[PDB]
Amino acid sequence: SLRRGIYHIENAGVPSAIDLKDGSSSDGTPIVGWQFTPDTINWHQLWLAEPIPNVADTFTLCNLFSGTYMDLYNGSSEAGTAVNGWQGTAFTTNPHQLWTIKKSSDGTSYKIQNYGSKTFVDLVNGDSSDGAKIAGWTGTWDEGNPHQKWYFNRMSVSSAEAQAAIARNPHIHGTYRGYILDGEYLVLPNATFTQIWKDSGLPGSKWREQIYDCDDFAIAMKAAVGKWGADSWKANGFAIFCGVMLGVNKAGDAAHAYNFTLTKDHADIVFFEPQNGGYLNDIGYDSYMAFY
Amino acid sequence: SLRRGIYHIENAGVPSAIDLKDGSSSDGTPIVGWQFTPDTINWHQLWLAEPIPNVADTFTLCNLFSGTYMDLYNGSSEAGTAVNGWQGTAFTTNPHQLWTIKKSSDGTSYKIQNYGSKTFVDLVNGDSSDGAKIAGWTGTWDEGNPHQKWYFNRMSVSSAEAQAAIARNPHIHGTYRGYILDGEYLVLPNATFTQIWKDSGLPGSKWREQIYDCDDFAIAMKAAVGKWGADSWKANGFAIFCGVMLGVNKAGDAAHAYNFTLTKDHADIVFFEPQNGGYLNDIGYDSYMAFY
Ligand SMILES: C[C@@H]1O[C@@H](O[C@@H]2[C@@H](O[C@H]3O[C@H](CO)[C@H](O)[C@H](O)[C@H]3O)[C@@H](O)[C@@H](CO)O[C@@H]2O)[C@@H](O)[C@H](O)[C@@H]1O
Ligand SMILES: C[C@@H]1O[C@@H](O[C@@H]2[C@@H](O[C@H]3O[C@H](CO)[C@H](O)[C@H](O)[C@H]3O)[C@@H](O)[C@@H](CO)O[C@@H]2O)[C@@H](O)[C@H](O)[C@@H]1O
Ligand SMILES: C[C@@H]1O[C@@H](O[C@@H]2[C@@H](O[C@H]3O[C@H](CO)[C@H](O)[C@H](O)[C@H]3O)[C@@H](O)[C@@H](CO)O[C@H]2O)[C@@H](O)[C@H](O)[C@@H]1O
Ligand SMILES: C[C@@H]1O[C@@H](O[C@@H]2[C@@H](O[C@H]3O[C@H](CO)[C@H](O)[C@H](O)[C@H]3O)[C@@H](O)[C@@H](CO)O[C@H]2O)[C@@H](O)[C@H](O)[C@@H]1O
Ligand SMILES: C[C@@H]1O[C@@H](O[C@@H]2[C@@H](O[C@H]3O[C@H](CO)[C@H](O)[C@H](O)[C@H]3O)[C@@H](O)[C@@H](CO)O[C@H]2O)[C@@H](O)[C@H](O)[C@@H]1O
Ligand SMILES: C[C@@H]1O[C@@H](O[C@@H]2[C@@H](O[C@H]3O[C@H](CO)[C@H](O)[C@H](O)[C@H]3O)[C@@H](O)[C@@H](CO)O[C@H]2O)[C@@H](O)[C@H](O)[C@@H]1O
Ligand SMILES: [Ca+2]
Ligand SMILES: [Ca+2]
Ligand SMILES: [Ca+2]
Ligand SMILES: [Ca+2]
Ligand code: NA
Ligand code: NA
Ligand SMILES: [Zn+2]
Ligand SMILES: [Zn+2]
Ligand SMILES: [Zn+2]
Ligand SMILES: [Zn+2]
Ligand SMILES: [Zn+2]
Ligand SMILES: [Zn+2]
Ligand SMILES: [Zn+2]
Ligand SMILES: [Zn+2]
Ligand SMILES: [Zn+2]
Ligand SMILES: [Zn+2]
Repeated sequence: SLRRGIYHIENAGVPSAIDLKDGSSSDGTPIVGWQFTPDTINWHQLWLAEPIPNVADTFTLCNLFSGTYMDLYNGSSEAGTAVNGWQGTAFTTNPHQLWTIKKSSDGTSYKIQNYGSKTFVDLVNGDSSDGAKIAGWTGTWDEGNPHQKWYFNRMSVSSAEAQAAIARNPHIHGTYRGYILDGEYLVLPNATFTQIWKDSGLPGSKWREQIYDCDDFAIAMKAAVGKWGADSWKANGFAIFCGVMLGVNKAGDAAHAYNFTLTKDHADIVFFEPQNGGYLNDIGYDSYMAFY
Repeated sequence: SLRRGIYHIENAGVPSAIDLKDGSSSDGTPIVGWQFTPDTINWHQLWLAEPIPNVADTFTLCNLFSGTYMDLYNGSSEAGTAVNGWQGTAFTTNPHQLWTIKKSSDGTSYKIQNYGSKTFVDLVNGDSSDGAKIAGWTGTWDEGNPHQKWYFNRMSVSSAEAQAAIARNPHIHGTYRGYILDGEYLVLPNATFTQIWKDSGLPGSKWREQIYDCDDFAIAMKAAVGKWGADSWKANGFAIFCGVMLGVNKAGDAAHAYNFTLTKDHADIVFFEPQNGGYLNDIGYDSYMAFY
């Protein structure tokens, strides 16, 4: 089963991702194929898959930027029916906006079937051009046709996944406690994480004993990523990943506050030093507390 | 013994506090008597008393706003010698800037004696006028003379005092852990705490599921008080008091993030709701975590 989370949805045939054109909130905004840059935020190309209760393998897909939903126009079963952004809700009963998403015959990519029409999301003609039509189209669950096959490239972690990544780290103190704030987090590329650090003005902040020392940098960095999340995205029902940790050194006579993010592969954490913007596999402290 | 911390220093004879005139960082800025408003920040009238090691009952007094030090001009023992703000350091050996501070004969107020001159800080003529001279003056440790007697009205708590105030609260969960970030905190009047909440723009923030929900409000409020502290005060070696808590309800099926401050008398905590700016003795959750 596809898990609740944020996905970059990439065609199995050509390197085109599902793109809400200009990220418009306008009803009837075309959803198209568009080229993408890896290890960035692809601003118009992120989709929040919300599972529907009591309806197997079926979801809403909410554009993270627009807060509008993938919508089969008038729910038509006609081949070539437009797939657009449209206003909706996370648990709608509008079958225009309900998508059964299951593994293709290749066992890695998925097919996206409209719950109402039973037609499939199709990159018409396998066109790799920026702005290529995406439509609802006849097809089957089993066929190889790559026009209708999509890699769901997972951009988020559950809190349980974030907890596993921390637990895998060697720099966790024996007294560690971890405090979970949210359920599902968008993992940032380091490029973006760094940019939010710059845009916060933390690079200009001077260390001052107690009045602006390591706890103040680490908590400011988390607030800045919180603020960036609300101000950047119109969808709800997720957070941005940015941890705070308190750590103790080896001698056990010095504590230090810092941040942490997650690796590309979501498997491990990386320490961030909000006083200089360094990423470290070893920040010279072992964490006895985290909140994220 | 006077404890390390921040004091509003008020004359025992008349309601004049020790005031660095216009809060100037200029060397030779006059220190004067000036009327004050209770339960505000008295911006020019707060002094950080730093104890000197191996020198009994002797301190630097750093103006919290200017970051400059109370200084007996040329360390003269002549009656009427000017007491000014001057550049210095927290553990100077400059005896112009070193002050032996011990209880008066009334056992509540203190006398302030220059370590070098052995003359006392004196509100000349007990003049209650705004801008009245304060000078180094002959006198004794035992005499009643209220010109040379000063209430040290304590505005800060140790981390140990903040810990005692939390532990006295009935709304602490059995699983509570508390994480201490700093050593000495300026306690804010609710008026100021509220104003920092307004100036943050949190009153305009909408609750949004995960993306800006209670953890985001509470952490934003703490960052805003951190920022206000650094941006407002030129002294170092203290923090501003603003706690985060995570709490669980009575049913044990709902968690909520919020802030907490301290009472006037420093003895108890009060819960703050950063989504509406309410102060509450009972926020309907019991804290299982705090950092402050
Ligand atoms: C290259 C082409 O692939 C298949 O064609 C696709 C179309 O496939 C889908 O629709 C057709 C009917 O037109 C049929 O229902 C099929 O089962 C289904 O997968 C469709 O993807 C369009 C739009 O992108 O492009 C191609 O026409 C196949 O039917 C053709 O024989 C041929 O191999
Ligand atoms: C009202 C006045 O109080 C005492 O006088 C103070 C001064 O007191 C201090 O200085 C005097 C010498 O001038 C003396 O050394 C005394 O022990 C010491 O406390 C001083 O505070 C000035 C400046 O504010 O005001 C008064 O003159 C006392 O000596 C007087 O007899 C008289 O009772
Ligand atoms: C917000 C906007 O993002 C970029 O433009 C998008 C564009 O982005 C994708 O395609 C570009 C090349 O056109 C790159 O491969 C990016 O990595 C992709 O994310 C598309 O989403 C189109 C169609 O909706 O909209 C554009 O606004 C970027 O080029 C802009 O500078 C800007 O940051
Ligand atoms: C059968 C039809 O279903 C709904 O209309 C859809 C429409 O639905 C969404 O957008 C409208 C506003 O246009 C409302 O906000 C709905 O709540 C949304 O779910 C879209 O799906 C478009 C494009 O496919 O098709 C319409 O038919 C409903 O609003 C109508 O009243 C009607 O019952
Ligand atoms: C920063 C400044 O603070 C206030 O003015 C100070 C003044 O403040 C004290 O005296 C006033 C009345 O003059 C009130 O009692 C305040 O409660 C006191 O804190 C003094 O510190 C003088 C001498 O250095 O400087 C003034 O700037 C306030 O009146 C101003 O509006 C302003 O906020
Ligand atoms: C004996 C004298 O002590 C110092 O000068 C003081 C002066 O000290 C402070 O300010 C100066 C700059 O004027 C330096 O930063 C010192 O480090 C500070 O401690 C003030 O206390 C004034 C006013 O009472 O008196 C001067 O005599 C020292 O700097 C001199 O060299 C000299 O040794
Ligand atoms: Ca939350
Ligand atoms: Ca601090
Ligand atoms: Ca600290
Ligand atoms: Ca949140
Ligand atoms: Na389901
Ligand atoms: Na001492
Ligand atoms: Zn319909
Ligand atoms: Zn093709
Ligand atoms: Zn380690
Ligand atoms: Zn540190
Ligand atoms: Zn190491
Ligand atoms: Zn001297
Ligand atoms: Zn008098
Ligand atoms: Zn309770
Ligand atoms: Zn809440
Ligand atoms: Zn209650």
